[PDB]
Amino acid sequence: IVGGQEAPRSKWPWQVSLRVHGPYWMHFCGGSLIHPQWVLTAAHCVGPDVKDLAALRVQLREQHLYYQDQLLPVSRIIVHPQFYTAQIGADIALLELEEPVKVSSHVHTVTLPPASETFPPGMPCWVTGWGDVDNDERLPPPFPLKQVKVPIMENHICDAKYHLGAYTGDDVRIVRDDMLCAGNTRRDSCQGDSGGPLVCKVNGTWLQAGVVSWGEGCAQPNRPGIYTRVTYYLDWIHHYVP
Amino acid sequence: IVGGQEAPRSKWPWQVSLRVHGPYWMHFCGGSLIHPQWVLTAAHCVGPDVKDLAALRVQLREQHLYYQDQLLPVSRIIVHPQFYTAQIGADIALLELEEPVKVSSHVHTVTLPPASETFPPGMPCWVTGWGDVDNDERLPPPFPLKQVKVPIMENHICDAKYHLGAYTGDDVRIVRDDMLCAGNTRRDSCQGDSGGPLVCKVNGTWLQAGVVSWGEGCAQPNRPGIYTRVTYYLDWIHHYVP
Amino acid sequence: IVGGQEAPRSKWPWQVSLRVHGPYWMHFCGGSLIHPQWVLTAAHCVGPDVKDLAALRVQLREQHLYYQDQLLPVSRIIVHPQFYTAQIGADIALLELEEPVKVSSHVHTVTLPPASETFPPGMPCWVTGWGDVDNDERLPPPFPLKQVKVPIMENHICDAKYHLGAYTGDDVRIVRDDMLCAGNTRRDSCQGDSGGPLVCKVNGTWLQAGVVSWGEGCAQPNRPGIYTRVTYYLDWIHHYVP
Amino acid sequence: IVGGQEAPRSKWPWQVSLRVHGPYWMHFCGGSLIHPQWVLTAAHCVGPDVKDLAALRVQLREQHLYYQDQLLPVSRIIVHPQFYTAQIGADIALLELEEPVKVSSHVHTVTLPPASETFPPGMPCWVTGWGDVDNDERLPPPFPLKQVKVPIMENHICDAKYHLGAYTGDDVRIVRDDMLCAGNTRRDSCQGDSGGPLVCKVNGTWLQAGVVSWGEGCAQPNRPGIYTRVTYYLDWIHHYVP
Ligand SMILES: NCc1ccc2c(c1)C1(CCN(C(=O)/C=C/c3ccccc3)CC1)CO2
Ligand SMILES: NCc1ccc2c(c1)C1(CCN(C(=O)/C=C/c3ccccc3)CC1)CO2
Ligand SMILES: NCc1ccc2c(c1)C1(CCN(C(=O)/C=C/c3ccccc3)CC1)CO2
Ligand SMILES: NCc1ccc2c(c1)C1(CCN(C(=O)/C=C/c3ccccc3)CC1)CO2
Repeated sequence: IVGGQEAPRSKWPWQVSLRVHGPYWMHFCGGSLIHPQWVLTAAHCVGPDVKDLAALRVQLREQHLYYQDQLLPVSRIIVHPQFYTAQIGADIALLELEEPVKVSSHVHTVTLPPASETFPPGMPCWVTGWGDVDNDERLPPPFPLKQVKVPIMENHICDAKYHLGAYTGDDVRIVRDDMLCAGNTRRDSCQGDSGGPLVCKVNGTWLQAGVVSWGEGCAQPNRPGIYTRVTYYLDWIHHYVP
Repeated sequence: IVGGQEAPRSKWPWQVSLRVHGPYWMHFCGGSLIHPQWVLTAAHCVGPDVKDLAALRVQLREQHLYYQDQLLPVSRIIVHPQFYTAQIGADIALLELEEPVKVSSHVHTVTLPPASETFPPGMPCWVTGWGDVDNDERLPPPFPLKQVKVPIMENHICDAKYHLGAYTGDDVRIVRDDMLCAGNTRRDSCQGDSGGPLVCKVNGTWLQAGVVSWGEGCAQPNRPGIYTRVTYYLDWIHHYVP
Repeated sequence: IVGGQEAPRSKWPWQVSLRVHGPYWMHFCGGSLIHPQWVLTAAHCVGPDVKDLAALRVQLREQHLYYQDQLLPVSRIIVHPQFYTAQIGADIALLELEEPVKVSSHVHTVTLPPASETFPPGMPCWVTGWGDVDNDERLPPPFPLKQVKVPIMENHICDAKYHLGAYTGDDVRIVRDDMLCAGNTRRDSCQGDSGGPLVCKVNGTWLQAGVVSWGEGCAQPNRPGIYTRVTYYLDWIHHYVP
Repeated sequence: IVGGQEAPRSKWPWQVSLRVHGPYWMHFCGGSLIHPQWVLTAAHCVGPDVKDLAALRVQLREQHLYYQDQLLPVSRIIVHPQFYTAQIGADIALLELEEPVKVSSHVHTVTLPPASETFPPGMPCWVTGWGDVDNDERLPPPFPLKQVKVPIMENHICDAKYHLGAYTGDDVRIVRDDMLCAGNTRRDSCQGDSGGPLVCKVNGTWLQAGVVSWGEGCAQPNRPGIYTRVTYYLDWIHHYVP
């Protein structure tokens, strides 16, 4: 997370960390609990290449990475069949936990938005995660969960911004309709935040508008952060999550 | 270049080296001389972000990189407007030399293929370059130009192979019509070969079938090297090159 | 620490962590509390180049590095004036805390040996710290404090060990009089443990026999770890420490 | 070499490059031909750990490393028995080539100094090699041999410099009598130059005053380069070299 601050311990009860087996169970991507037995994340964290379930674990909401891990096994990984790269799109995936979660006050699911919610500029949104605090700059121990308020922008503007300082024809789409843009040169998501959630407080309810996906660097001019647009994939999510 | 051997001094008089300004004029990509004043390379080598012509130079065929540099300024960098990533396609670009080359003894142009050439499996094809000799293994000094003979694989077969061991739907095209596949687990191009030529001897003449574009690693099982198919962009090339 | 295991919470109340300013107050060396206002460490941790005191902090015993830091400022650095390198000798230094420490129960001082003490061969002593777990292998987060039991090796025997497979003349002393050997190919201190204590239980009491100083690698054949011999420097220590 | 320039092709005919077996025969240290069959280098290049002769080769003067290699096998490695670290001293060694050289015009031994030659300040002196061009900044391809004129500094004056900004006692000698100092913040040797020749022109003749040994960084304030003083080791050299 670029800019922003360490999260209070009562906020973002839906945030998860994905761990890969190695010299230790290392954080590699974020995710969000959207159902007591299901985690929403980005496909580029787990695909397009199929990997071994046994080597993956999920850690639930934790103020400091690694401090008091309670790692959870995954029974299923479900990656959107349309996914190949983040720029092409469909950067979304689901993890079915071996067992449902004992939902607490410290840990619970985030609400998915109605298909109608567009998240227009002006909505108050936050992105959270344990990723780099800037380009090539790791989150320092003891790895607190971070949050940053980010401005949302309409897709046509974000797409046009990406063509500034680039060879790509203005008529050639860069930011697709299944994506959503947010951030500026001081507030952004970054490497390690991938898969994590962008949430917006709508009518008193925090809704997950997006999934940290990609961008050119972090907090770079005319290169806002790009998220997978959750509303686009409600149909797909509902094939699997009750 | 993975596999193969150091090139004879007489072979591949069209191979060029692209250099970027820094501590030294460092090789970052290959290219081919297709006109005394024009160099053909890959788009991802010089984009999609717009670069300054001053930090760029071109070096014509050398047996050993850096050892007899006569660097050449470039007056125009022309990048295919459809390009954004190598997976999406249109990974091709043109460099106009500030001044025409005088066709030397070890410096000639490569012939572009007629639109009729599909380059079926079984044809004799070489890729050349000064890139990595394997995944994350640099070409050792004194940096001899390498060549390797690579088996051509039909697009549809190559596309289906890229799906092997991936989540990506059989529905979804990975290797596109503007691309071409060649290489196996012992013969391939790699990082630093990008922008370089793939050449096939057809009826007594060497034609440039492809431009080194991308792939999943180098020389990996079921992941042959991917090239920009030159016949697909003849029109665009001819729009600029006499 | 090479080999051994995580230290129980009750043990080694004198162990401290030396921190350098930067992106975060990063641990670079160990040490020991020998008095409520004084920490014993290695000269090479804080020399021979004179350091900025404002860039230094001390952290009393912690089960896990970084989680719950309570960093203490330092008012004086005192480096033995004979120190230039660890191979030459005199690898010992003192840090004066700006304020006396409130001695606790899980933070006590360690007892220094009487002027005569020898610590005979074979005798089992303990070295502790947050250092690397092997050659080029960092202690994984959450960075638990490690301990390991290491056998003392008599100096002359150790010195000969250091001559095996070396050009250095037998009559040239490599392990010196102000040094002490301990460890084997399975149990040793390592980078990051430097400045930390080697302790022995003598007649029911833990005495600090040495300070982690140096060695040829960690736990390599014929190269036990070298510690600075505390008894050699008792007089110097007592000139500053009440 | 820090500062200075590429050497003319006719100069320093005695310069040699030491190579170790790897992906390629990589340069790791310098040295000088002091006899058709003998190379003088630093001990820290080859010791104090005993090394396999079949893993080492010598390259006689080349304008550019690796470019036109003719590697020469070594029959004996002779490391001064007193060597253990460069700061301690006796950083000198001798390599016996498997066979004598065919002393041409491009290759020619350098002359050793008479015992009484002291090399006082003001004397004209150059150091040459293929080492780093600055701290942590490698010599760029195509790796030309560099040269630089270095100011000689009296041991006692040099010693004083080394005490500035250091905790080391004034009475503790850092720069020993078997060492010689030269260079400043613009001109100095550096990593990879070690073992190579420091030559001074005395009464029209070039004499090798020093062997590149060590220093605190390269070209740092108050830290001249330190060399083994050749005069000091004449007797030991002559016990082996006719
Ligand atoms: N702040 C949004 C964001 C969040 C998480 C995250 C990133 C960006 C990455 C930053 C670094 N990366 C790039 O720079 C990609 C360059 C690129 C060049 C050309 C065409 C497309 C893309 C890959 C994405 C790594 O993880
Ligand atoms: N042998 C063909 C080839 C030639 C030159 C060259 C390469 C491959 C690169 C190898 C390393 N790279 C990857 O591994 C890309 C992985 C990838 C994963 C998922 C979807 C798309 C792509 C990027 C391409 C670097 O330059
Ligand atoms: N277990 C003992 C020990 C404890 C802590 C610690 C070390 C060793 C270091 C290990 C790596 N280093 C070396 O290998 C030194 C090689 C050397 C070569 C030639 C002459 C003398 C020495 C430097 C010391 C780093 O910190
Ligand atoms: N220009 C002189 C010179 C020539 C060749 C060469 C060097 C210096 C090295 C530079 C880096 N090094 C150090 O910084 C040593 C630090 C040190 C700290 C404390 C006490 C003694 C020493 C090791 C020597 C590498 O090879």
